[PDB]
Amino acid sequence: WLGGLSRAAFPKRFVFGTVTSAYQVEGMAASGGRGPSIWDAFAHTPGNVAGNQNGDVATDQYHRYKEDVNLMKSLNFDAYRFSISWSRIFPDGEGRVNQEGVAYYNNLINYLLQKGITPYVNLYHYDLPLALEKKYGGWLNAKMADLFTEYADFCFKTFGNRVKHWFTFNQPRIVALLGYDQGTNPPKRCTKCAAGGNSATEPYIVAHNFLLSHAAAVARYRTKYQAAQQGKVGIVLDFNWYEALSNSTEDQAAAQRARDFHIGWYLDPLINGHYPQIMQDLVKDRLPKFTPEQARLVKGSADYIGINQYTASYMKGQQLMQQTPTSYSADWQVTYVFAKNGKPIGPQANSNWLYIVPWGMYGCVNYIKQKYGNPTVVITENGMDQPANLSRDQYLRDTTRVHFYRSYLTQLKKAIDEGANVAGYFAWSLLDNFEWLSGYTSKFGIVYVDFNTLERHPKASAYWFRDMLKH
Ligand SMILES: OC[C@H]1O[C@@H](O[C@@H]2[C@@H](O)[C@H](O)O[C@H](CO)[C@H]2O)[C@H](O)[C@@H](O)[C@@H]1O
Ligand SMILES: [Zn+2]
Repeated sequence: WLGGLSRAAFPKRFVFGTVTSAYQVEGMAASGGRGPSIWDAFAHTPGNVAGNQNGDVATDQYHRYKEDVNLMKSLNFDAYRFSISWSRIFPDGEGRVNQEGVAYYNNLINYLLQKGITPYVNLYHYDLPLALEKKYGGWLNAKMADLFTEYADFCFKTFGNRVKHWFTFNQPRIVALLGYDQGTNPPKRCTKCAAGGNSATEPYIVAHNFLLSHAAAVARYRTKYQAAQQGKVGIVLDFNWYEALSNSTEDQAAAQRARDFHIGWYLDPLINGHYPQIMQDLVKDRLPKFTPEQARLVKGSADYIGINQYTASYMKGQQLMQQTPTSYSADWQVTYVFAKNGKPIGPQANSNWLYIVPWGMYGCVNYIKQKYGNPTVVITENGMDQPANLSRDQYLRDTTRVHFYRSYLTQLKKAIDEGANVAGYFAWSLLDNFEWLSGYTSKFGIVYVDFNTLERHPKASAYWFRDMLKH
């Protein structure tokens, strides 16, 4: 049932935790003085989210955080990854501070420390203050570095004496892709989109600014707060594994382009101070250039790399063509493939994009180890969802999720046993929550949340964790 897994099976002092994010669990979207984010607007627009749901109440952790902390402690977790709502601190993203908001995260951090749980804090998780979107054009504007840096500065000043583990951003790739390529996330921009946009150029502008913003914030931390606070700052990048369909040159090349356009996009700048060669070759003048000083500032600017790992795909190649630019996605010139040798790569969870493929966990960790000089990596997210409409009892009986973590974790142990620098592992998610476009129709939590009463009940997987992590 534990499949031989336990704390003894991982390096001494390895960190185990669970994850949530502000908008997804806090609730009190329009109270305690909080200002609206782009997701509030988006979520309140009919047709944007399943069943027209939003995060107004969510799991209402804003009121039940202490219950939740007690829960995670009794599950034997060492750490908790959560995010800070920019607009809860700065209703307008700049200027006036919301004291009540500060009070909240103060109370949360203190209670966590009081109960022996280590805070791992994200500064940003999709929730850009609406006011900044309307006034500056959001991440399309280089001015975001200043704005984000001032925001980071206040956090370091205000919680830095107790928070020692920071993350700046969360999956800037999904922002760029879904927000500016496909236009399915706020600000819903893309070539054909009603809000305007350009899927061939904007995705790259956005990513560049994320990187610059990250570097600026880390520069500020390192020059102003690090000495006294002795903290760390990393960044969270999603990485789904890409496997060559066959052993042909063509297919091997494809899988690697996919890797480079997926994770290299951000890792090459962060580790090597430049975008991947292939991207420079293919995207050309649509890819912004880093000035030498910007590159020098970007390179080395992450104390650890958070990887959000979920799934894996087969990749098929093809002769590279000279093409009219249309989209960041089309720039890869690769073909996604379903099965190999007539077998599917793995079964699917509730989410159509989530294929259960344990060995992809190993692919990713190992690849970053081999290709990037083995930097310190943290698995910042890993888990799967159940569908909506099951009975309470069916949720609590998540045998599939139990098998998911046992397998994935076994694969993580294999990569680690082979010398990979993984410092920690975080399960997404602690609670069933607001799953963006899917609203409340997708359940990722190891703890069940009844969205009528908001009661918590731990699932089998919660108990599986409690067993596996006992001291
Ligand atoms: O999917 C649940 C949580 O996952 C995280 O982003 C996901 C990516 O890791 C994955 O590659 O793609 C899916 C769908 O495109 C993303 O949701 C986020 O950190 C969480 O906010 C999200 O709920
Ligand atoms: Zn409440």
